[PDB]
Amino acid sequence: PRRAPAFPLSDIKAQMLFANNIKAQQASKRSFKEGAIETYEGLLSVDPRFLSFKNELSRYLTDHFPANVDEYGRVYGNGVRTNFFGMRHMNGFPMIPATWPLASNLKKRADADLADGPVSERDNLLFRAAVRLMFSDLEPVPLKIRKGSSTCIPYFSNDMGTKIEIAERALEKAEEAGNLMLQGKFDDAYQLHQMGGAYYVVYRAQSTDAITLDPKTGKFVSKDRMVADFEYAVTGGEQGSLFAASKDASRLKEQYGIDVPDGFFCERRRTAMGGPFALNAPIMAVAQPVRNKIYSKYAYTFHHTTRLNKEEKVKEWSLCVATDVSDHDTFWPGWLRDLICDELLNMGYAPWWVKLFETSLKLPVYVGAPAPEQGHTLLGDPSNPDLEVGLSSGQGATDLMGTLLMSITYLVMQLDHTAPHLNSRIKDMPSACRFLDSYWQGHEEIRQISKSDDAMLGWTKGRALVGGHRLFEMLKEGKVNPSPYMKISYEHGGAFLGDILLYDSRREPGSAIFVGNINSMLNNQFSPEYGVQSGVRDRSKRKRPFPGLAWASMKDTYGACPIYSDVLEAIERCWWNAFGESYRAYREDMLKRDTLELSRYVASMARQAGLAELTPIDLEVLADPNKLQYKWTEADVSANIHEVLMHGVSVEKTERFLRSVMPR
RNA sequence: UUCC
Ligand SMILES: [Mn+2]
Repeated sequence: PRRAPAFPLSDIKAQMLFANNIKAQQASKRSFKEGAIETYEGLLSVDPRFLSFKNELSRYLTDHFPANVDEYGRVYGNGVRTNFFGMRHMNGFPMIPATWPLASNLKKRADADLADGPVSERDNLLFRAAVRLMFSDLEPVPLKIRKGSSTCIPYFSNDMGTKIEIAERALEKAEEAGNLMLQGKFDDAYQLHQMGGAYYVVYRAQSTDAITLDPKTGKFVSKDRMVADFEYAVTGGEQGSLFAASKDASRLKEQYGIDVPDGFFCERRRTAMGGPFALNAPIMAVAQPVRNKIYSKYAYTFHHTTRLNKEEKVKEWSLCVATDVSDHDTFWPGWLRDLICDELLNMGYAPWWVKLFETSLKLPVYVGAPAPEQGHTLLGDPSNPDLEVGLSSGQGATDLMGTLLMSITYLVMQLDHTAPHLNSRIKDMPSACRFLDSYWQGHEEIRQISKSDDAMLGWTKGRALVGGHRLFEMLKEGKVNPSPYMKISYEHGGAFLGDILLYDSRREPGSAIFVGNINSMLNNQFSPEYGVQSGVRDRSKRKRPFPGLAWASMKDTYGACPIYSDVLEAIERCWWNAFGESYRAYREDMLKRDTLELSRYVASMARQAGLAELTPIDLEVLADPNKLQYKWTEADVSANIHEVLMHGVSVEKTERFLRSVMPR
């Protein structure tokens, strides 16, 4: 099935991905890098006291608060769903090697027995109906850009003025670029408007990953994470190998003189892709309007904010099934990309824009440094984009693509195994749309709340209910995949967007409640994904702008966890043993300092006004903007706070751009 | 050195 072409950095095709400026050239050549992260100001993730603290705390919490998850994966009791050993990693030091991204996932999908297209006409109509409902009556809005984010290929600029210019120029020339692409002139579109080229692969830390303690040996065991070497990646797995990366941290002593306590490992690394900003801008200009529509009109299934917001919906259900999707981005099907583009064309979307969109989901990928002495290789030929990597994380609409795929996948699963009586309602496009429109508003006996690969499927009283229980049972048995599209299972310890669904003795949705995940509090406070970047003067540009603020939203976010008090007390006690200081006081000081620093960034904030006007969401986002990438959306954040993190392109320019893209 |  054809190996993907690959080119070394020295090749003109790779050289053309990096502009003649220092940042771009440095990004092209960056070698493998690792080191302790500055967990908080003046504290390294490998500080001996900190590791001693994590050692004591993880053992104590695991011992005293064993997971409470029943045979159907519902959590109850203490609200704990697994041991607390995930904190045992040397943050900043990755597993070796990281994976080479798969150039084609067609074989991966076929081998997993997943379909290479909609299986029935019903399904084809539902996927297309999703497109019609999602992309139809959009309202223009300013294109918002994350401060400090890189434009990646080819400029690698982090300057907001430059990013605004690139974005406006891109909206002005998107049409011309898309038409060149329609003509097969990809190099021309790339050379003239920087729309094309490749995604830039950056490996990110998943700071906590499963670790177990072998009762027999008393030794800890880290979860094996399988990685593909270059041969496997360019042949879609036909050749080369898939093997377990090494999370062994012993090497750190040998290599860096760092003491490694027993049971501490290197971090799981995941591939992330930064998109060529000039190509992403015209896509983002449409994506935001789409999010605004689905979060308003279809808020029921798509707009998720608080634990109570989720709770009110699930309470009305007779059955709630917490699903899990295996490796969603890598399994994402290219045929859905093509189905979507086709339907947008049928709807009247500008062909040149659809071509830009199609091309962003077929782009080559430049691999930086998966390990020492490896990398700096372009996979795929930019002159004719034809990769099938699945869903690229830096594509301007990745959340929407995952949501569209999965929402319909779950609905089909409900139709197939529980509601055949609803099939007659889906006869053509008009009826598919009316049915989906009703289903997405929570008006049918089968329902769902979802976001990309996380979801909870519900059944109210009715004919589908009995089928709902059979499906749940099938998932429990876990021998047969309920979907022809993705690998679906039930989540062990059902949760939705960070909140655990805590059931009581009845094990029914009506008497269940959503509570924060105490383990995530621990992940966030003691295993951040990034250091504090104390040398980046502009805090709004940091991955963690105001870490101290999270202390002020902690109670609101995690207060409902059954063992909240116990954990804060165990932390205080262990921190005392390790540092001879009070953790609470340490955090109160950090809270105070960051609160004062925040006023410097918020114009509508007195030169020392407190956090009075800010919401718990505002605070969590200021401490971790990444939660805006997977948990919340712009509309969930106070306006004066959103401005701290983002800057926008004029509404006049995006308005004129959208007008040329949309049908009506 | 990415994407609500
Ligand atoms: Mn879940």
